[PDB]
Amino acid sequence: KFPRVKNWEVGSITYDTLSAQAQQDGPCTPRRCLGSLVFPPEQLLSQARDFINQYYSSIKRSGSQAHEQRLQEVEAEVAATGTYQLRESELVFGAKQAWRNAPRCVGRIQWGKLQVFDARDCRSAQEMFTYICNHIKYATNRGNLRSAITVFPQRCPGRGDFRIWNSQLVRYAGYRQQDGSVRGDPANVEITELCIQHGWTPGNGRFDVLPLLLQAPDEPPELFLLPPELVLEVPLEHPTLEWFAALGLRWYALPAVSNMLLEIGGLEFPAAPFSGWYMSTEIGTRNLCDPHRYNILEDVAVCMDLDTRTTSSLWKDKAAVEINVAVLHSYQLAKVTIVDHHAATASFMKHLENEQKARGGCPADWAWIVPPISGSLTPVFHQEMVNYFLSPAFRYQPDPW
Amino acid sequence: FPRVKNWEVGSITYDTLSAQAQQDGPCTPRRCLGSLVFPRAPEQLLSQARDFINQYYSSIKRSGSQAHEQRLQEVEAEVAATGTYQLRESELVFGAKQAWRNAPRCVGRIQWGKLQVFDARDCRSAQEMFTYICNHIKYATNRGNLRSAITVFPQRCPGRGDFRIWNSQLVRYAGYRQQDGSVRGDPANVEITELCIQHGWTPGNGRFDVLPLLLQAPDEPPELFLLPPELVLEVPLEHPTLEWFAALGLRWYALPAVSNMLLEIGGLEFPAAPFSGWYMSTEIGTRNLCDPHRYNILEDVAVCMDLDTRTTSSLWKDKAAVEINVAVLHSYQLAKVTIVDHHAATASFMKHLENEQKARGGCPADWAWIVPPISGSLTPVFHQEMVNYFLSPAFRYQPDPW
Ligand code: HEM
Ligand code: HEM
Ligand SMILES: Cc1cc(N)nc2cc(-c3ccc(CCN)cc3O)c(F)cc12
Ligand SMILES: Cc1cc(N)nc2cc(-c3ccc(CCN)cc3O)c(F)cc12
Ligand SMILES: C[C@H](O)[C@H](O)[C@H]1CNc2nc(N)[nH]c(=O)c2N1
Ligand SMILES: C[C@H](O)[C@H](O)[C@H]1CNc2nc(N)[nH]c(=O)c2N1
Ligand SMILES: [Ca+2]
Ligand SMILES: [Ca+2]
Ligand SMILES: [Cl-]
Ligand SMILES: [Cl-]
Ligand SMILES: [Gd]
Ligand SMILES: [Gd]
Ligand SMILES: [Zn+2]
Repeated sequence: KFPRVKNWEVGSITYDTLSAQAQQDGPCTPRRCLGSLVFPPEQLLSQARDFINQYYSSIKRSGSQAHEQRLQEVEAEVAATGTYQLRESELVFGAKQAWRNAPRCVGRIQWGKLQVFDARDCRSAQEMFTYICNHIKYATNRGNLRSAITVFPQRCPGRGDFRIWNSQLVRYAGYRQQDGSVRGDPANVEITELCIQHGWTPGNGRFDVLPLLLQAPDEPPELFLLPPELVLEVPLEHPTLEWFAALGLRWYALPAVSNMLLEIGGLEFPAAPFSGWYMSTEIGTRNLCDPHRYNILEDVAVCMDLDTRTTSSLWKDKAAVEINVAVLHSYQLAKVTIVDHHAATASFMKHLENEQKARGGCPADWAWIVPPISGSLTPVFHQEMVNYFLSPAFRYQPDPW
Repeated sequence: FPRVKNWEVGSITYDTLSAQAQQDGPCTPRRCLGSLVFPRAPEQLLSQARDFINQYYSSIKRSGSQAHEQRLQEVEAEVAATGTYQLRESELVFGAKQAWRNAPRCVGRIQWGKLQVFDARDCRSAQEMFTYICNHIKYATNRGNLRSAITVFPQRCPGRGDFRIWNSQLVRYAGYRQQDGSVRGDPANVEITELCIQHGWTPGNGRFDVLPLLLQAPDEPPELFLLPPELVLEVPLEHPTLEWFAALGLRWYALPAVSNMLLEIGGLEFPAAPFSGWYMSTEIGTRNLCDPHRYNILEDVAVCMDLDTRTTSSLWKDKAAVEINVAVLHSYQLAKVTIVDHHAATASFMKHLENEQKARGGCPADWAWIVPPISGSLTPVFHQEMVNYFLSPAFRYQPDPW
């Protein structure tokens, strides 16, 4: 009943006893595995009680006095209001745990260090924008990036919700044409029409930072331009390919995801943007080389005078590696925090071992932990993993529209 | 049925075939174990046999025909009289092809219909086994124009031991456990190398010494057979532009011929049925040569390439691994030995998935094994959602026979 988990590079064995605690059901059954799929009243009180028990056991003071006082508080709250309020220390612990529980996050070795910005007193899109801009400024920190989450008001009955319509705080525009192609980021094609629809006058470059479409409960979403000096970008150059700079490639410093829902003890925060720093393959391999993203790999290969006529020259691989080199060099040159996939996966291995001792296991999504280049060159490739859903958790959620 | 999305193009399919999944995998709604390497009698044999016969008669578009009905009754009567049954020759060929077609971890299944099936079911000694295997190797190697083949030795049956090939592949390099705890040759083959010596093989000391075969006939200890060196086609490894690469003295063999899996067809089990195709270059270049627990040559190549191995952010590992994969492809193409790079192999697997969606409404595919070990998202299978499940006929892992 406790899955055996082996590391095939070292031969070491552990058992995931944490998987027993799995809150919610994943997509898999004994008949078929769907691990590779991207998107796989008194209920409130059972989850709330679960979380409080978690919390007090984690500070060692469960069973004891403040524990029961807190439980009867939440009981009375929900009886009075239909919902309840997290203590600020519970929100902090809940945000950290939700990060610590994220199976697809390779950066979780950092989970203890997270700046939680309590925006639960937020009203209006204009205040959200101020919280968000403060977040961006704090997290960017002139390039020495610091992990942060800003928690906007929870969903409540009868009332609408705070939503950030943008998937991330920094998103480059994607424009179609009557030639069908996209200029800019094909991923953001949709939020770009939405920004234009809502009044944004579009740029026409490959790296036009989008406005933020912030939405207050029931209110239409309001367009907000981000101060250029707030949005730190890194122009991309290569240490030895001097023509690489001239490709005009750039990316932004701050990976700040703003469309996921934070769930803590049955409470749901549909707006809680969090940010860390980038792993270099996210930019250099996925964002710039995905066929359905900037898809620049053949451009770079042409500039390297590679033989793109045959797959077997591995021109795709050589071009991809040099784009990742350019990303690493360019971020380092700009003194912007970045981590390469070897360092990050080596740290995740440490995280796995710490979590094995800390709580008997760690939910990890192998397909997402293994980097998108040089998979088996990293130690996570040889690490068996168990994927399960613990709470508190970050969850995907429907789009607001 | 599970909806399955390709994220490169946006296309959506539903895997209705998974609904027919026989045997259970290791996952539950509680927890996914899809990344685990080894996750794992009259009337159940009959449901397995009838389902197989039904598959055979569908494959030739004669379902519900009198030949179909008659064969089912024929199998029924033999199981009732004997507790087992015998495949017809045509069913064995079809069943071996189906087991390949059903292998979720095989990215090379575009080829599944082109399989030479050698019927060795009348084999009776380890010596005849060896002769069948040499024929297999000769046929499949085909002096470097590789041909997919399977030789099927006699099925398991009550009251008689199994035929087994102890080696995990027909061609393996010796792995000599140094007393330091280190290994000279291939660390993956330390156990089988020790069994070879203990069974009378006089070892070598090189890093690419072809192992002898340990062949087990029913109720008989394994017998040692040396492969004729001219049967074992090998490729010296050189790089197209890194001339010092040749000096590393690296080689690999032409023929990937796995010999330790169990073939299951219609509830019958064939514990010895070695099968072979041709290599995808990342198996040699990335896993076999660069796995830290295999030949582990990555640092040495990167040092020789003059890369800064003191910091990971130079991506020296990725650069050295790519050139090693280049060397493998260049060297096999030079030697005129079939090989496919991971880009061609994965593009062809995408075609396979499309063929199989039309043909059977789905395809069992193990994403972690289908995505190549380097450059994963540069290949289209990275962006393809996949459903992993177990169909029969099937190739299955089985215990080591010692
Ligand atoms: C500190 C440096 C961090 C690094 C290097 C890092 C790295 C990564 C990477 C590479 C991914 C895969 C994303 C993709 O492929 O698009 C990911 C996902 C994720 N990260 Fe981290 N991350 C960091 C910080 C954080 C923080 C601060 C949080 C939350 C407070 C967090 C929560 C998550 C979650 C929930 C996911 C998965 C979301 C999903 O299911 O799609 N991470 N991270
Ligand atoms: C013809 C060219 C072929 C290519 C390029 C190819 C490719 C591959 C690759 C790259 C793997 C993963 C191997 C590993 O990571 O160690 C694999 C696994 C596998 N292949 Fe193929 N293959 C071919 C032919 C065949 C044939 C002819 C058969 C059977 C008749 C077959 C059956 C299998 C099976 C059963 C597995 C998975 C075994 C396991 O569960 O570990 N393949 N193949
Ligand atoms: C905190 C954090 C840090 C980082 N360095 N990277 C991150 C990437 C994602 C992420 C972005 C988009 C998607 C869906 C589109 N592929 C899934 C994600 O996990 C994320 F949420 C959070 C990230
Ligand atoms: C027919 C075939 C062709 C090929 N080109 N490659 C193949 C690789 C494996 C294979 C080999 C070893 C292991 C376990 C050791 N990692 C698992 C496998 O799937 C296999 F069975 C069959 C293969
Ligand atoms: C189909 C497949 O699940 C999809 O391409 C996944 C694979 N692994 C991933 N891994 C990471 N880190 N990020 C991703 O977006 C994905 N996408
Ligand atoms: C732990 C993990 O499942 C293991 O390393 C797997 C991952 N994917 C693989 N994929 C292939 N094709 N071959 C392998 O040996 C492996 N190893
Ligand atoms: Ca037009
Ligand atoms: Ca008969
Ligand atoms: Cl990103
Ligand atoms: Cl191999
Ligand atoms: Gd030029
Ligand atoms: Gd040279
Ligand atoms: Zn699963």
